[PDB]
Amino acid sequence: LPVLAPVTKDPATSLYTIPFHDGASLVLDVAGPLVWSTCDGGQPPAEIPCSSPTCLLANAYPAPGCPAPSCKPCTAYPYNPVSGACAAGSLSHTRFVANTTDGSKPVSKVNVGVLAACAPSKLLASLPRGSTGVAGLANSGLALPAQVASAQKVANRFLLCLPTGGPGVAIFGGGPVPWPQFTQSMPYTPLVTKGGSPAHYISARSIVVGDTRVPVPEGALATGGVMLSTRLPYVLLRPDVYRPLMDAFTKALAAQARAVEAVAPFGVCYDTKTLGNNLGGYAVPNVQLGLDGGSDWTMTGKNSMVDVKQGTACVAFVEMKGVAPAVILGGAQMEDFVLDFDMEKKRLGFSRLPHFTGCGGL
Repeated sequence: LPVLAPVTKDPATSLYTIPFHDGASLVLDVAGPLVWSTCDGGQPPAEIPCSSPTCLLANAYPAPGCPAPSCKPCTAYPYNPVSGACAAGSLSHTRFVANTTDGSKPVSKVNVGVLAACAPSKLLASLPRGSTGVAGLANSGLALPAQVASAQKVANRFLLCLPTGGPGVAIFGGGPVPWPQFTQSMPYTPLVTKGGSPAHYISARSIVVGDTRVPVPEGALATGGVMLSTRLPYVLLRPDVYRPLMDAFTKALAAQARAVEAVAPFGVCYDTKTLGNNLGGYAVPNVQLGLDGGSDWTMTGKNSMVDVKQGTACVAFVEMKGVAPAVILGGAQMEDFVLDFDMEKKRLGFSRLPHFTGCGGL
């Protein structure tokens, strides 16, 4: 059966973790191609030649800043998605200890055999305390969903219900989408595979603030132009989309709030004493992404505003700087949606939960 693990949002880092084994957790990285962890001293490396199909899967999506040398055992290159650091590690057999589920509730304890790259302790910098590595949930052969699929003979497909607080849900292997009271009419949009990337991309055709379409330059919103990411809590926007979106949002907010000095990395922040509250969180303009398939991904205050410190909340849209997707949706835009990442039907289901519930404790 599919494998269920509870999801915790780390208060200090805002990253999301699942229990892995023995009190240790892994960070969920939906753009990450590998499962990697520190390993006990003397942990045996798996007997995998570098020429092996399995090794090829391990190095199919190279880590930025690391070699991938010439192919005699297999070396993979675990990548910390927060700090950007990488290092060599040997693949090794390990266990993902969780429960099976026939829907949303645990049935039996299960120990799933998976291959993980054994990383050095220094790669844990910037990860949550108690985390020992990363659970890559990208569309790659040695990502966690693909490995559960092979071990349990279930689907290369996973469900996320990321929490704002309390234990959310991750289910690896499909089955009918749970909570039909909320998900019976779940919209779907295609997952777009991009060459050279294992990440999950979808396509937005329009952006709307309140009821007014945000004008963007010609071709700005293109097939596969929206990436999903659990590395940051906020949205990253390419400059052609950033400016018109932020202008529309701040103008609409000013027509309904007192701006304050920006807190890095954010561009626009407000004094929370001057923000109202409605069912969706802070009373700020609704933002809708019109996706392929005709349904909208909606952002309310809980999605578009981040509490950074007492007295200040910042708009969760941050301009990309430096070196490409128009939009990278982050954690707080995924929170309290049931998301069905289906790499077999090549689609993403996205059910926004009603205001009176949420993923935590679901």
